[PDB]
Parts: sequence; structure tokens; C-alpha cells
Amino acid sequence: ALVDYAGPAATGGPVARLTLNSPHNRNALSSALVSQLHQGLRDASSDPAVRVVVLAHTGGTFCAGADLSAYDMAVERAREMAALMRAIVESRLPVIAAIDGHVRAGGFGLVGACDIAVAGPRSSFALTEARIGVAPAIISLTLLPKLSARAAARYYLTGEKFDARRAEEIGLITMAAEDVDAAVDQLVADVGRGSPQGLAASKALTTAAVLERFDRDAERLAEESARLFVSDEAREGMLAFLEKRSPNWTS
Amino acid sequence: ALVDYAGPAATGGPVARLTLNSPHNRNALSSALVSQLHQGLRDASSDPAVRVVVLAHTGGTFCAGADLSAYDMAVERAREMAALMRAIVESRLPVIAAIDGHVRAGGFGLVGACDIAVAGPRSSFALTEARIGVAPAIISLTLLPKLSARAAARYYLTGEKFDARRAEEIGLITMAAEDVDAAVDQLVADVGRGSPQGLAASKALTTAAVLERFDRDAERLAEESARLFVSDEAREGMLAFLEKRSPNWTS
Amino acid sequence: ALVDYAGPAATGGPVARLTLNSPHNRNALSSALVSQLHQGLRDASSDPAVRVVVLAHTGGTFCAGADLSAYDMAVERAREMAALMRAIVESRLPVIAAIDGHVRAGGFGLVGACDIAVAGPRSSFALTEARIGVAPAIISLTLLPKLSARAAARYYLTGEKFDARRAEEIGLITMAAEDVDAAVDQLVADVGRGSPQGLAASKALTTAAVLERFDRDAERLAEESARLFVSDEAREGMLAFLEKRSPNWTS
Repeated sequence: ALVDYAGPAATGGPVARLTLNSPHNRNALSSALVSQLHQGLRDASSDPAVRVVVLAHTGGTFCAGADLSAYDMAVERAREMAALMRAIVESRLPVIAAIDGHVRAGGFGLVGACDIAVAGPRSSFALTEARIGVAPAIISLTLLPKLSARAAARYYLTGEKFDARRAEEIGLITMAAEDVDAAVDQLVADVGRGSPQGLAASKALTTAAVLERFDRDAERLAEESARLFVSDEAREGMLAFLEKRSPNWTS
Repeated sequence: ALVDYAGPAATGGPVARLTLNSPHNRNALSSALVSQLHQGLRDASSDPAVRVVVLAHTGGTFCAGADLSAYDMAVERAREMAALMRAIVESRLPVIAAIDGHVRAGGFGLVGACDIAVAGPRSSFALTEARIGVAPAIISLTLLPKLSARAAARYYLTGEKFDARRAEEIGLITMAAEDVDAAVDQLVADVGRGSPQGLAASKALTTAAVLERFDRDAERLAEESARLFVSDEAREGMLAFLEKRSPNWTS
Repeated sequence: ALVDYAGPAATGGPVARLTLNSPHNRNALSSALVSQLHQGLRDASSDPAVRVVVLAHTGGTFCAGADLSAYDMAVERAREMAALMRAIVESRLPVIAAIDGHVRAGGFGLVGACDIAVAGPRSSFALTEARIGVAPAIISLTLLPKLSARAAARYYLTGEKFDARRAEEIGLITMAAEDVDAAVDQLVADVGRGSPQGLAASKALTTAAVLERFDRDAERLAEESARLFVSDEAREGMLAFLEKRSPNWTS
């Protein structure tokens, strides 16, 4: 449940690299990891020498989503997800995701939150929420303004699995790259040429609409996420996945 | 002026297929057909065994649009168009268009309304509204949030004709397929794996913005659609098409 | 600081061609040029025989942006930019950009404002605003509703330079063409087949959202554009470009 911070003295550039390092649960979104990510962004922003952040990961999974009354707990998990995403969106620093592995559930919210997102040949993406009786409610806050409408409907509904070239095609990421590290380094160079003020303002232009969306919908989507989480359809839906069988609405 | 309903016992899956079957006017949007489509969606939703709907058609035309004071009539046609589209958008069921033939005018509103839309090698699309002195007013309710801005402006203005690969490119449909039936069956399988609640909620996430658009603009767009319909430019515009000549603003 | 007007008697079609003809400052947005562009659109609209406008240019640069208390001046430049873009968006006439050369800064606002934009093999595009301590504030009014979200974030932040095929890919222009004149002539033919009323209304459908954006943000973005312009980071940022060195936040 750890996030590694590496600043300009370590990166050798005007860049902070925050690396998700929780391989035991495949980088799941534990509260500890969340708080450490928050602290990472705080430290990054606090350093006048940093002009960009890279959100990297270890292991073959970028982020698999959350880990585990029930409703209160669920609605707070949703809220913390939202708060984190918002933290990324609100930052004066452009944030670049370096992805080379699987992304599921909340992982999507993280990717959507980053201003730039690059993904490599090992990556995979699947919105199987509906398959377990729920919906990608909270992650919609950063998914819906970046995905083409057709794509969002399609993958939300089909729950099918897709690669990096597809994710680029649909707006989920900025670009598919065979060498993620190289691509991200190039991007870091270019962005790094921007002035702190210029970059903050340029980003804020692009995030104003997103933040408007948070303001209007975040609490609503948290409460729905919880209602769904506690429902019986989701119970059966999760049991079926654990028991490795098919859920009772499908055979 | 008929729509065929085929339920799970007939489809052999958790799917209802509503097939537009009005070849005499090439599947035009008569009031009867409209009411029957409404009833089809009502029956589909009413069946707990149905988790998805396919909107299919017979003949080489998916939908050619409407068939035929004048203003009152026009504004009610517009309103009925809107109501139908809204019925599709509001449904708890994901709706998939299976298209393999021509789409014109209101047909566009139907395609735009579906959550997923697949189109085959026989398909064609043209927004010739401006050519006859009118505009695609009411269909904008589902076209504008799904088409890329450049595409919408372009084809709205040029009235040029395009194919399925292009329609996929611009957001008008989800995917171009050589074998529409196969593609749609695959999609039906995948979506069908979703839970009723999960699918309804996942869809509602994607349609909230659309429905907001209906709330704000539907009546406005109906009244404009009627004003345009009754205007003299549209009269001349329609006469010219009937008389098979060029309209008086073009040679 | 001149714009050439050529009407239907000259064009030989239902088209007015406004050609940016200010090669001494590579078609920069001087107030004179701005007023003449305004007058060009006014004359175009005034001519019942005109159904479309082409915004063309001479020289290898389409538009390089603006030319040159300080704050008052900056905020008025921003406001005039906005007013011009709005003039284009509000017009009853579809406006087509014919681009074959460089586009920078405000040039982007012009391209974004046109309903249709075609660009040739000589074209280049770069948002280096952040590089000089500023942001593409005012041009966001027409850029943000037409660019894919990922693209806008990327190029706003990286300031990297891109070509016509890329600009087409991201929504900045409608289409990349090897022969711009031919492409634009074809488009002009097709649009020209539209009725004046039909075209005005069809366009207004597509611009309603844009104009809403102007209403909400234009003044805000002007004031921010000025605050940025007068800041010290932008001073250093501009000096560095003039002195041909690297700015003090980059080496």
C-alpha cells in the first residue's frame, strides 16, 4: 500500500515520479495508497522545481480498482475515489500517466483524471461493472468528458476487454506506445519547456468543464455507487465471480 | 406501417428484436409505426427475461424519415419524433441498431438515439435537409452529443452522402461491419452478460447529458422544425425535388 | 493589414472569398485587418447572392496571431479576438477556412471559429503559449468544443508542432487535403446547393453550444489573457524568445 515519490534530484528533470507500488493487491486503491498518492501530489506541487508529474506503476497491473453500515463504507470509498481524481484535475501540475499493464474499475478514474495518458503493449482495459450488477458511476466524472459518446456507451454496456490502440482510438488514453518510458520522457521534455504559470493556466482551461462536472455530480454518483454496491444483484454478481461461476441472470 | 416484435422465446436469447417492417414507404416514420415502436419498447421492457433490444429493419432502407394548420401538424410530427427518441434513450434496456441500408432525416434521430449502432455494406447516410430549405433540428437532440463537432457542421452543411466506415469515423454509428447480423449477435452476447440493474444504471450514466438536452431544447427544436417546414423556401425546396428539377436558389 | 473581398461576380459562384493579405507581418491579427475582416463578413452577409464564405490567405502563413495600461490594451486585444470569432460563428453563412501554411496563437481561434476548415501540405500548427508563460485562453472559446479532450490537453501542454493530418485527426480542422483549392471548391459546390434559410438554420444548430460558451466565458478569458500577458513570467518568456535564448525556468 505504498506510493514511491521521486523528485527532480532523482528524476534528473523538472519532474516528480509517483509510482504505485502495491503489488500484493495488484495496486488496488486502498485508503493508505490513496492518502500517499494525495501526499505525493502535495509534495510535487510544493516543489517549485517540479513542472510535471508522472504517475507510474510497478507490476503488470496499473490499477485494479478498490480493494476489500456497508452503505456508509461504500459511499465513502466512492467519495475518496472522487476526491483523489479531483486532486489530480485541480493540480497546477500537468499529470502524465505511464501505463503498461491492466486497468480495471477505479483505475479508469485515475487514467481519466490525468491530463495525458500513455499506454504500452502490456496494457488491457475492461469495464465489467455491469457484469457484476453495478455501474462505473464515480469514474464517469473523468471518463465521460474524454471518451467519444459511442465508445463510452459501447464499453460500459458490453464489458468487453480492449488494448492500448483501441484506448487511444476512443479517448481513454492519449497515445499507445511500444516503449512507454521513451514516449513519456519525450512528453516530459516538451511539457517541461512550459512555464509553471503557463502550464497551470493552460491546464485549468482544459479542466474547467471537468471540475464543473464534479461539482454537479460527485455526491450523486457516490450515493448511487453505494446503493448499487449494497444491492442484491451486486451481491450475487460478486459471489458468482468469486465462486467462479456464472451469475443467476446469465445461465 | 408495422413493427415486428420478437421476444426471448423467438430470439433464443435475453433479447427482443423490433424489426421495422414498412416496405411500402421504405420504413418511413408514420404515426402507426411510431406507436408500434413505442409499444415494442414497452413490451420489451415489460419482459424481465429481456436484457437488450435490437432495432432491425427489412428492405434496403433502415428509415427514410417522416412520411406524408400545416404548422400544427409539423410541430406535432417533430414532437412525436422527439418522444420516440426519448423513449429509446430513457429505456432501462440497452438498444442496438442493426443497420444495413439507407438512413435519411428522422432515421438519423433513431440511429442517434440507440446506445449502440452497427451498419453494413449496404448502408448510406445523407443530411440533405439544407438542400430543401430546412434543417436537421429535432434529430440534433441525439446527433449533436454523439457526432464530432467538425463532422456535424460538415455534413449538416454540405448535405453530402457517406458510407458506414465514415459514419463510424464520425460517431454516427458505433461500428461498420461487413456482416451486421454477426456483429450484433456478438454485441448481444456481451451486453447480455450484464445484470438488468447494472445495464440500466450504466446506460443512465451515458444518457443523462442527452436527456438534459431534450429537457432544454426539445420544444424549441420542434417549433423551429415546423416554422421551417411551412416556410416558402422549403415549399420551393420540396417542389423542386418532386418536379425533379433544381431549386430556385440553385440555377 | 488588408483583407481582399471577392464576391460572386468575381468568384463565379454563390461564394465570397475573403483573403487575408498582410504578408509584412505574416498575416498577424492587427486591428485594421480585424476591422476589415468584420467588414468582409458584413458585405458577404449583405449579398443575397452569397451562400458561403471562404476564408483564404496569401503567403506561407495563414495567421500567426496578434501583432505588436498594458493590461487594458491586452484585455481589449483579447476582446477583439473574441468578437471576431463570434462574428464568424454568428453568421448566417457557413464559413470555410482554406489553409495552406502556418497557424499560431489567435490563428487557432480563427480556424476553430470556421464551420469547416481544410488544410494543405504546407500547413503547421503549434500551441507554444505555455512556452512563453501564457495560455491559449481566448481561442479556447472555439478550440475546446471542437478538439477531442485528450488532444486539447496534450497540445496545450506540450506545445509540440503538428501537421494537417494530425489536425484533422484531433478535430482542429475538418480535412487534410493535398490540393486545398480543389477540396474547398468541392465543399463550396455542395454547401452552395443548400438554401440560405436551410444553411443558416443548420449552422445555428451547430453553433448554439459554442455561443453559449462565449456568453459564459468570453469576458473571463479576456481578463485572464491580460493578467497572463502582463505577468513577469510572460515578460521573461517573451524576452527569451526574442533574445533567442532559453527562458529562465528552462536552463
